Amino acid sequence: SVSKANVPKIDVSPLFGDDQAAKMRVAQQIDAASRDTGFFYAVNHGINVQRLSQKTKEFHMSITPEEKWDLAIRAYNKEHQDQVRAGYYLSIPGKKAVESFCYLNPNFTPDHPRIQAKTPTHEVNVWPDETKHPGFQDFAEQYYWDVFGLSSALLKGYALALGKEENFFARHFKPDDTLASVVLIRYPYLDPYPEAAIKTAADGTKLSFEWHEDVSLITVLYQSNVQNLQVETAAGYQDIEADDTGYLIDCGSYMAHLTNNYYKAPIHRVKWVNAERQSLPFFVNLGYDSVIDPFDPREPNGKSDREPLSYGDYLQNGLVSLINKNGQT
Ligand SMILES: CC(C)[C@@H](NC(=O)[C@H](CS)NC(=O)CCC[C@H](N)C(=O)O)C(=O)O
Ligand SMILES: [Fe+3]
Repeated sequence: SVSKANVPKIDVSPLFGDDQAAKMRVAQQIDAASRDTGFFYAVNHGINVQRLSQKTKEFHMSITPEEKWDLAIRAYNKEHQDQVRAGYYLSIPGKKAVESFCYLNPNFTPDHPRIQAKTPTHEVNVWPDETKHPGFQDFAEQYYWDVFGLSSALLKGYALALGKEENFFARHFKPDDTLASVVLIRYPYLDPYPEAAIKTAADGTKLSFEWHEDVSLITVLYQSNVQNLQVETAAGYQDIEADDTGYLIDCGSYMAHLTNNYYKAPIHRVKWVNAERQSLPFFVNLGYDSVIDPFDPREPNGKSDREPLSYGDYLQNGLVSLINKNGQT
């Protein structure tokens, strides 16, 4: 009935080092995975994912409805017109099980020129009361830069895998302007589970989130140990096995655009599973004005006539389109 995706485990630790041949061997594995199912697990990544999951669980399980309204994005609180991305994403008991908290670049302050300029997709993060959530903001901001660092190394692997110099992507991935986001998603156990929160796929599978390509350059995802993701292949959807020690990596549609679809953005979905679990993506977005010139690694001259795409416009459109297609999360 349902087969299992080949998701290789790639030791990415050489990407933090200066052994250039070893980096090329990592890049080959990234190339192979990106041309197959489009997913791999980054292992030996150096991030303390036990603390990540512990601190995230403490937050999800202690925040109150009052705090959720106070932090809610505009979709749940009309008072918060500036919160299109960052803030709390409320569940709706009986209708919607998932809930989450999204935050952006901590360097987006009122001082920041993009905030001053009111450029779309830039927002100042909102946070709960420190005394009610001691150490949470400090943990979350540290994690942002921890996973930023891992992502910068992965981008070197992707650049080398495509035959470019290692900073081809990472040079656009900067702490002062990155539009990257962290989302701390809670998927709850519920008995009874609300039928309204379960979607039925065309092929009959019960889903929590429908098929989509990622709005990102790449996505760097930690999940707890409950299998749920499926990737689409020509022979149908295949189960991605869980690994709560590694990061699940895949290309987003910005990468597919700039590589002339040589590295596709894999289509994937979330199966419905009645289990308490965590889904913690880091979406590797560039700066608002970042443009990468497309190329076609299939051609000798590498030439593409695809239009260079400004990352900010891509992100603003992608996030709205994803809400329209797959629902406000
Ligand atoms: C693990 C993923 C598939 C996760 N889904 C997701 O994160 C889905 C699909 S990639 N992503 C989104 O809704 C986009 C959130 C963007 C964020 N608010 C921002 O402003 O940057 C899940 O578990 O549902
Ligand atoms: Fe996704």
